[PDB]
Amino acid sequence: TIPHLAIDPFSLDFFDDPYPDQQTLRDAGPVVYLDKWNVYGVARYAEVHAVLNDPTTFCSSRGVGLSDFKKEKPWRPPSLILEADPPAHTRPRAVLSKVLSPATMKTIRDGFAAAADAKVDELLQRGCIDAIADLAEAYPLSVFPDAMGLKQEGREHLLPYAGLVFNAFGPPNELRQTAIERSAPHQAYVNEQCQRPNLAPGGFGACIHAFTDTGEITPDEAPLLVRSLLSAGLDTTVNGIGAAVYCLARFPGELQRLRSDPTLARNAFEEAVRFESPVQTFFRTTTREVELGGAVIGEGEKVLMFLGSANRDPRRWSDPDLYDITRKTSGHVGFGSGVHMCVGQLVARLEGEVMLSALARKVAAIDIDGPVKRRFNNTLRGLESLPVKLTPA
Ligand code: HEM
Ligand SMILES: O=C(O)c1ccc(CCl)cc1
Ligand SMILES: [Cl-]
Repeated sequence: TIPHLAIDPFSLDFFDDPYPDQQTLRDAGPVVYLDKWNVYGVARYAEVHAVLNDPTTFCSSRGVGLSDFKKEKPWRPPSLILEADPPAHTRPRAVLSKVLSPATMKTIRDGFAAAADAKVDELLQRGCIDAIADLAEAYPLSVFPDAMGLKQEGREHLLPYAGLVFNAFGPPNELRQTAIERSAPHQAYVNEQCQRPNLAPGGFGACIHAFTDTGEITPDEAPLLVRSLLSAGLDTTVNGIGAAVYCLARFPGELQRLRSDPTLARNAFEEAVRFESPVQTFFRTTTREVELGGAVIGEGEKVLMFLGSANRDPRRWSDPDLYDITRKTSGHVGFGSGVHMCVGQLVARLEGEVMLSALARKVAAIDIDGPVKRRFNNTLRGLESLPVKLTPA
């Protein structure tokens, strides 16, 4: 028998402090039923990992938000990668893998690192800054749109579009309905930038279009694949870098360890991804009756995976509520797991690494010096404002 809970994981109260409710979800059983939204939930590491790694049973082509594409129209044409199952998923995924490949990181690393150092130097001249607007947002905005090959005009639509995408995975609450109400201009801008003539040579977008002659994707698939990078590629890194800075601000002992060995920068960022889990949740839809954690789930049911809870499950992690930059982080699910595991993770890690390297080399202290304000989104966890004073090294 499955426990029924009234917790709303998409309520502002939950977003404001999810950790007690996440423990309640884990401790109630391996599988729960959320009466508020008529979905199954899994919050322990073991079940989240199992669901992610059985894409045949727990599919993505019926949507990875609450909405079931077999019942309702998607709010935008489905993603060819996120909202596809194998085998249709496989070739688009291979293209994005090569576009965002280990070999590709070599071409952009020097520029990304220089921009990170420059940003930290600029911020140190001001001393008192907002680590969200002035750092977590400003740094990705200074590198990623250019790496995509976007023109300058209209970039102000990118963060609003991403906020809309991530709110739209949620249930039809006020956050989602308001986002969709305001979406038209952001949708129009993003769709237009996905066309081949609008993407500058050598950038990620042009490279996607260049793959349309190998037989992996056709020309009419390239715009939606560019759309995937313009959906997932910016706001995630904003909240990842914001999480890392928030962690270093709250845990000065870890900033001190990072300063003493800047080569810990990449793992410090990975640990921030585990600790905050910027992408909190995704859904799957069952394609058959299935037994999961001793429970029987029928066909066509939505299953909500709590990635952030899995990343704090004491059944899997020692001292899960501690930020530890030398933790063995391998196996966290902050980037997912299995066939859909974040195809952009090398870009995310590159940005996080070079930013934390710049802080490690240039900053002696990060002190919160103003009211912290949280940003509410149905899928993303992060801050609206993080006033800090940076002391130079
Ligand atoms: C800290 C930053 C990031 C986090 C926490 C994150 C998180 C995730 C997660 C959890 C998934 C799995 C979705 C699922 O299983 O349904 C995913 C997939 C994906 N991510 Fe990331 N992401 C980040 C950065 C990026 C970046 C920078 C890009 C592109 C430049 C990107 C592009 C994608 C794409 C295209 C997919 C779909 C892959 C597929 O379905 O095969 N992400 N991401
Ligand atoms: O294909 C997309 O549009 C897409 C992919 C991944 C994510 C989660 Cl980072 C969001 C949107
Ligand atoms: Cl769109």
